[PDB]
Amino acid sequence: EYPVLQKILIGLILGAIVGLILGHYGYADAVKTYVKPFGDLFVRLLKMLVMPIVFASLVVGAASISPARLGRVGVKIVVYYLLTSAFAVTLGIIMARLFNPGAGIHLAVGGQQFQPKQAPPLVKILLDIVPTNPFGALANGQVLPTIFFAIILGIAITYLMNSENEKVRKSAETLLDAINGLAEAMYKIVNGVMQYAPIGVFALIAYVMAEQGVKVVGELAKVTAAVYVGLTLQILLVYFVLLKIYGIDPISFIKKAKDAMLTAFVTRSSSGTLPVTMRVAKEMGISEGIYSFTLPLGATINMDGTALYQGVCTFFIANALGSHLTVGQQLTIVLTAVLASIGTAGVPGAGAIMLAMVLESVGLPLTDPNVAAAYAMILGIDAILDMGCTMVNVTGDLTGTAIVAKTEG
Amino acid sequence: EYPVLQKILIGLILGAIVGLILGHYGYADAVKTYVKPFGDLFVRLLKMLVMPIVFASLVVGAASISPARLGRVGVKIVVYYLLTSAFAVTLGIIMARLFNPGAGIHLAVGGQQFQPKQAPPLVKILLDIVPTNPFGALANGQVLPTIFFAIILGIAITYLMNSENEKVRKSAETLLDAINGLAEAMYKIVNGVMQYAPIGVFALIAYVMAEQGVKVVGELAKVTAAVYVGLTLQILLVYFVLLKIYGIDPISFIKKAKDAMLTAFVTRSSSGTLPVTMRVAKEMGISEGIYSFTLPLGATINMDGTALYQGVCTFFIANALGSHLTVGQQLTIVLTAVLASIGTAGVPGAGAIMLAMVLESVGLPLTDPNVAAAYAMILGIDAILDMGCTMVNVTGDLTGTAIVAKTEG
Amino acid sequence: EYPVLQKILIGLILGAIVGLILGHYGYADAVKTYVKPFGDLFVRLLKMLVMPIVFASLVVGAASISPARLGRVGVKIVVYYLLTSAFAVTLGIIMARLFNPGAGIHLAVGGQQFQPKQAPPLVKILLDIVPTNPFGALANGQVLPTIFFAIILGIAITYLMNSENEKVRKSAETLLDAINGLAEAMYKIVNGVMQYAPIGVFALIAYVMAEQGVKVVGELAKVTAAVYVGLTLQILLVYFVLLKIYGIDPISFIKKAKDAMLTAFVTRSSSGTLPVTMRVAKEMGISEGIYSFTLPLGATINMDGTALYQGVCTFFIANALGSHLTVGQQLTIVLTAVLASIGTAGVPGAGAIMLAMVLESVGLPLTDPNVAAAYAMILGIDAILDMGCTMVNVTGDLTGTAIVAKTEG
Ligand SMILES: N[C@@H](CSCc1ccccc1)C(=O)O
Ligand SMILES: N[C@@H](CSCc1ccccc1)C(=O)O
Ligand SMILES: N[C@@H](CSCc1ccccc1)C(=O)O
Ligand code: NA
Ligand code: NA
Ligand code: NA
Repeated sequence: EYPVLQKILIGLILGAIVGLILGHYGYADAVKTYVKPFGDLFVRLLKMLVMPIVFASLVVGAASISPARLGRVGVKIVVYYLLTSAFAVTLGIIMARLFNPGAGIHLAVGGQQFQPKQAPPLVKILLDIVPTNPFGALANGQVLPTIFFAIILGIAITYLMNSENEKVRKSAETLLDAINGLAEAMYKIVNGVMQYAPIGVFALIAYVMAEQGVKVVGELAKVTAAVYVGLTLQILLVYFVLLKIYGIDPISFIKKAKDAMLTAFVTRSSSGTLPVTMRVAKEMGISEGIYSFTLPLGATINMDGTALYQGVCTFFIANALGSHLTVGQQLTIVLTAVLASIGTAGVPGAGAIMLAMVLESVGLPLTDPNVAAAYAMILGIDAILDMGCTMVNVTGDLTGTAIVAKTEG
Repeated sequence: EYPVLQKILIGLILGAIVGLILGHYGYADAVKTYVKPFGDLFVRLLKMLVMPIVFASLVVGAASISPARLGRVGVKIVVYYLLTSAFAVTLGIIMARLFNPGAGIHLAVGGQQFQPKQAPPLVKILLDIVPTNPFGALANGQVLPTIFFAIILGIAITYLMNSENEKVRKSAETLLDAINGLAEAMYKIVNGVMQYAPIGVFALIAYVMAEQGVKVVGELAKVTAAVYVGLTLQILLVYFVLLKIYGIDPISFIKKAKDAMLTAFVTRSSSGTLPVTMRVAKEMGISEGIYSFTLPLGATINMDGTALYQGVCTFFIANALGSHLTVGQQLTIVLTAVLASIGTAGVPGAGAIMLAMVLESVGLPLTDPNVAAAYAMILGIDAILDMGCTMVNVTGDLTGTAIVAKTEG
Repeated sequence: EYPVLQKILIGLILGAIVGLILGHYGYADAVKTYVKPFGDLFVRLLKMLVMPIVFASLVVGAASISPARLGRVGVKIVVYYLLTSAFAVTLGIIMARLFNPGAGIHLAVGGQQFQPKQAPPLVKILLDIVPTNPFGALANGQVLPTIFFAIILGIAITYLMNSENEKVRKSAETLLDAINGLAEAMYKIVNGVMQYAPIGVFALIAYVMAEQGVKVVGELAKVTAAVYVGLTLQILLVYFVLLKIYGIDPISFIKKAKDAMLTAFVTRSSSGTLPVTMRVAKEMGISEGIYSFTLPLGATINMDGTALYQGVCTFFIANALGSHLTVGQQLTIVLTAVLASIGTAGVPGAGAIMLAMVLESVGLPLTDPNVAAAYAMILGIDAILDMGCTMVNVTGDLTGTAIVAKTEG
């Protein structure tokens, strides 16, 4: 059987070459059916775990840690997430100034038309974290509402345990252990699903490179390069540096987190790969009281690779119109991109409405057929970028978790 | 830190004055945002508990009590609920004959138009208590279906325990304890949410008295007086008298239930305040077998304060047209106001579709522009009335719970 | 109190004669209200159990059995289900050639019109078995997705138990027992609901006989005869013969499965009676490892009696038009009848969309006003056919579950 680490990489390199070739020879649709369904199963199976593994592991990751200690972990990780997202958009702007994406290109106007979905009022996202029905939250996604109830129950159960009454102490344990039993069961399934990863990894990027890899060449190549080299440069300058400054090996970090990074790459789903993102943190050594809180929160808020795309997409649309953004305007993109990660938060369709308000704040509405036709070209290679963006998105989740685990013991 | 009981009453009085004054100066919209956001947080936090706390505490509240003893409690609490709801509408009419709401007022017709929602066939309400999917019921509200499944599981789990097999006895106990563990954990969160109450109590009635307290003067003053003095008169005549007649202290009842009475007043939700209503019952001394059944059922059926509003609203609309109701018609309001509590039961939009069939069964349809304009004015102070009605609504819920617990031991 | 087996049979016979007579004297509607509601309660009480009993007992059925053993069970019971479904459509045709349903009958055209609902692509049925949200699946029917997560959790919990750490071993046990606690409790409730069976059985076929029993005479009689004599001839030739050949007493098999046969008959719902169909398997001796997996799957795929209806329905329609089907065509009905069982699988409205695609494949589309007018007559006795078809539908579910358990220990 062997790997694990290597067998995944075989299907990733084999799938890309069998993707690019089979798709360039006309048969892109022959890859949509037949090939992709296998990759979907892998995505589904990993999603299958995302709800129980988050809920069960955080209820025990709150009995684990002191309530004041969990509040400190939260204050640090949120500060980490905001600054790392601010660096990605700053690096995205500066990468889109090294590479010119669509500098001498006048776009054909009148293609696909887009409508920007309304951003829900900031108050009603912050309030909607507190779930009216904890069962409800669980029953249908709702990652952030489930987080709130797991911690609240986890703090209550830790209180209920060390009560003087021992008839109530047995109730508090049996519940806690069973919930840990579910958690433990999920991590055990992760490994099982991970054995299927090579086939899914093969099929997923066999589809992406076939259906979208043919369109990579051209003026769209200068976009993909400015995104990828930007993603490459952020790992080596903002992660590898922050890991070193906090006394943890960068080389040993990528080795252990390679499972949670490749799945994130091929799946393009931050929460989708969250069981693997969590299992990698447990084998890293981090205590449940930290990673069962930080990683699911980071799956929603720490969109590092996305903000790096949102910098080089704002500049792509700008150059295609022939309007170059001034010194004071480049900082105003940085502001709203970070505030878009909170202005969306729990709300579904983030990566689309998040960019809608980013393009709007600098003065480039998505409703304008001039902008909409140019943004349509970006979408023609969106899954090529999404792979890289999602990989960097969860790298920062794990990098922050490890740094908060270091500022602990 | 102190109170609890006093600190909440600080936010209540200070919120009412800062509400009435800030709203009268035009800035009712400035209270709608900023201030109210902190009131909702409190409501959502309470409602967060309502589902697990109702399910978990009723499973162990059926493990507690004998299967014939629980059905006896049922037959007693139901006969209590119907007579107190019948006393509320009888008092609502008699207060609406002492006070005259809109006796010399001809209304401006053509304002807001209303359409009454259809009341589901009685058969398909009664049958709908037996839920088809217990996880379904839990997952989305459904207080009454959850009651049925909890008692059916609680009676089975109690049968399962004292079986001759000590492999199946351990199974029954682990489940019963873990469920109790959830229940005991929820009551523990109740106390924590209760610490935030003074900020919520403040913000909720600071909003209501700002946005709706300015319109309390006028002919609408005679309605609010006939509602409130009716509510005060029902507490002192129907609750206090029934508390005395069954041998339990009236004053000490108010002292221990004031927490579940103030939250009911500011939230204006019967189920919304059910975690506090239950916690006040356990601290009172009532067995889990009774209050885990009666209080959630009372949060649905026993709408005492509401039937008292439904009494003086039927009379407000009748006076605003000039049509005075007869000696044979006043009894027909009493009938359908009570049979409206069952004709809605589980169905959402109760307090509105209930009044719809009440007004219709005396000869005043809500479709008629003449009636519709007059009801529109009543809606102008609907929250002001909702505060008082909900308070009495949960009071009757507690009062019944105590009387049945006395006819026990 | 007595029966159980007899008191059901008292209501079944009594309900038939009181139905047929009460219906033939006009008052069919008077049976629809009044009488049916009681029979619906019975159906609802059973369906109440179907979700917990399926999940909870299957997790402790995957902990019961070896992971390879279960795969073998699956591979056998699936091959069983296919060969029995194929026999029923073969027997349907062979009974529909013995009886001539609608041979000399020309239909009046222009009546009810039918549109056939689309069959979901086979890929997105198979893939939709792996549930994205386990809580979701539970929360809203989803028998098959639940089956998959229940076996995956049961294999994970069994691995987790005999792990070399005794802090993780207690976690896996407490959960497994609590889940079993739930399973056990459900089986207990099944006994309680079964005490209400005579009232339900009586009311349910009191309705069906009154509102459809009168229309059984005429050319529609020859249809009901060819179906029922078909159903009888399939039990006495493919079950009794397939039981005998596997060393299991047929007469004693019917004795023990009678309670899960007479509920299936009056409910008309395969999943509806699954709590009884499971308890009857438990009392039969069969290991939870097998029946908690084979019976829920059988309630979905193994629709023997149905495919015996689809046999004599594809012939009633063909006879009413005058077009007679050739030797090779009769086989093409058989093929797509069996394939339709997987073509629908999880999807609701199966028994309809299944038939729709069965008719289309031989050359008689349901859209055709000729066909539609003839099929509108068959529907006139569709509950009278459904009763018998549902019986043979679960009889084949147990028969298979017995044969598989015989190929074991
Ligand atoms: N599914 C992504 C969300 S953001 C990725 C992205 C990149 C480029 C364009 C659009 C969206 C994730 O889970 O990270
Ligand atoms: N929220 C209320 C429902 S009934 C109160 C009421 C008062 C005035 C007008 C309409 C309705 C409760 O939970 O009691
Ligand atoms: N309720 C059935 C579905 S198939 C029975 C049937 C017979 C004749 C016509 C249509 C349908 C069951 O669950 O077995
Ligand atoms: Na992320
Ligand atoms: Na109430
Ligand atoms: Na079946």
